[PDB]
Amino acid sequence: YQDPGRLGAPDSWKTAEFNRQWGLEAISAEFAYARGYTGKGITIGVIDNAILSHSEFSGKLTRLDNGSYNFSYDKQDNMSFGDHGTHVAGIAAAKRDGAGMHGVAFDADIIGTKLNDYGNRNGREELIQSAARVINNSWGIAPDIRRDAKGDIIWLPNGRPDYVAFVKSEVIAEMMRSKSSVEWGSEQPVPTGGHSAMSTLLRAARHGKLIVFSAGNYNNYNIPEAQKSLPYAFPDVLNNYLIVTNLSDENQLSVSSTSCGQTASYCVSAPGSDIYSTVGRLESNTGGAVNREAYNKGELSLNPGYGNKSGTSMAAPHVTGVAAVLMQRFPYMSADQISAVIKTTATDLGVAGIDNLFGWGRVNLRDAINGPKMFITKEDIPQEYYVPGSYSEKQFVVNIPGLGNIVEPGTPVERRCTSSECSFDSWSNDISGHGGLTKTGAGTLALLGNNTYRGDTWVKQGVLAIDGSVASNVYIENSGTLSGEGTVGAFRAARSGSVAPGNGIGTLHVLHDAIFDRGSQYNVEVADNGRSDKIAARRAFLNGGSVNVSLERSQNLLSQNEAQSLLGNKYTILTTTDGVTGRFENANPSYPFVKVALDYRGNDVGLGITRTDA
Ligand SMILES: [Ca+2]
Ligand SMILES: [Ca+2]
Ligand SMILES: [Ca+2]
Repeated sequence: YQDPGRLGAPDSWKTAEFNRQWGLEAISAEFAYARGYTGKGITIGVIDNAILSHSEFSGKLTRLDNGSYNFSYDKQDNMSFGDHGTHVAGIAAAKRDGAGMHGVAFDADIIGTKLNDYGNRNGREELIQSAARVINNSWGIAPDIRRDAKGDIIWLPNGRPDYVAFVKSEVIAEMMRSKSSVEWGSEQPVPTGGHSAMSTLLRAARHGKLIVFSAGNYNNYNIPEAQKSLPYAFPDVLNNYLIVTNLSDENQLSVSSTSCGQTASYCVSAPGSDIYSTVGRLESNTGGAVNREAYNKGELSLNPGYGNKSGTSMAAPHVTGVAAVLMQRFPYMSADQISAVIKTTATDLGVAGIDNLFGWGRVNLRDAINGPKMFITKEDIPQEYYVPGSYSEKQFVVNIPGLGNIVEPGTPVERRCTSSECSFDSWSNDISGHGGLTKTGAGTLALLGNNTYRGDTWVKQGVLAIDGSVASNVYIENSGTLSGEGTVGAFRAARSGSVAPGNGIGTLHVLHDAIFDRGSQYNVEVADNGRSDKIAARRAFLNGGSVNVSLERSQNLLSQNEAQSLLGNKYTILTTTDGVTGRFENANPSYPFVKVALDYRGNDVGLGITRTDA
């Protein structure tokens, strides 16, 4: 297969294979592909029916099971293959090989475990200890169906069973009653046979995995069950849970879909109606019965193919695929941070903001790959949907570790950061919300959006380059650097914190105060004819700090020859409208016959390359 997909060309990816699965276009998967993001090097876990050995998974599927496929029998032993797992796995990670359809994360690998009939190898603790980054759970418990006085199923005019509605207060009460036992269960390794589903998924979430669940197919008046309300008991894992509703098209829930309801603050919507994916079918070779007697006499074949299916079970793996693609885009992010990107970049549907039908809205890879749109705290969640104890962290802690460095050390998802996004990344999306940002790691993060997040910005390590704007106060600590040609609210550079305006020679704009503490660094680039770095601030407090002068993009302070070639040049390196208070400690470099000199003109600070009082 010669793939016509090309970097920079989203329409090049819209091939016949691509177009056979309408959900891909609906989540804008082609925009991720065009930027090189396919889920390559990412492992997805599936808990469902045993996935069929299918061409679409050849070389990329590991099963951890008791070595049999899942089969359902009726009263007369008519045998059928459970092709649910195969269908789910295909939506997330079928090969892009020019045949049939392909997954959202078409370069991702798959580890599959059996939901049911697992014997004494359920593979759960193995899955938890694997490098599987995200686990798809396209399963759950059905509520009662409403029955007539005879005991027959009452059907709604829409063709669906009249399911009884779960009640918010009752599902949350059931979860709260399970809390102490589920907490205990989650701390031990998962037994290989009988086991607690709730303890298993809590343990996986606490081992750094993203847990993705189908909302259920129990009608729009319905809400998710107690299992899917586990974050109410364990709000520490809310950011590692995503509940997924079923969209019949880009804007509308399937008539069968369960609503987000009480899970709305950790819920998104994805395509789930008439999804074309991988299946298997148990078939008679002799045009005879498909039953156990025939299976045993070798009369049957289990054949791979494709088929349509509908349900939140088909929506969930779109989000699992989206998560794997984003873990290649943002290899330094933890699962809770990948979750934040998926939630805050979803296209808002229905009632404005987070709502009981669509939650955060339709997952959108085109927006997701440009970074998060919100640093979420409790104050960003409508009270109706707020899970008590959730979103209590003020800071989004972004670790850009630098190429060759380990992230999530001591966890099953521990990995080396080996892509270019690990030394330099940029987020172009506008970031709002009440949270703040903490930049750590030796690498560089550039922010290009018009950011309104209310929290403080802490640069603890490496470079934060502001090219758009932040309304936030910035604190630059030891080994950190504030850079860029954009705007910040205010900054305070501490001992061994640096400010380096521009991308090379440029101006950093500060809406309020620029503060330099003792031992802070101001790295000024200069060129010919009074062109230099500058801070344009409302007001400045210089409690000390060193001004360090170099030529543009030079790794060293001015040499003696460079300084002498600039002798007599004057520069403006700091302007205020309301005044400069105090002075820098010193200005480097300084030589016997040429030095950098600082000139304090009341509202501005000048810099000269001057003689040494001679
Ligand atoms: Ca394919
Ligand atoms: Ca909405
Ligand atoms: Ca500069």
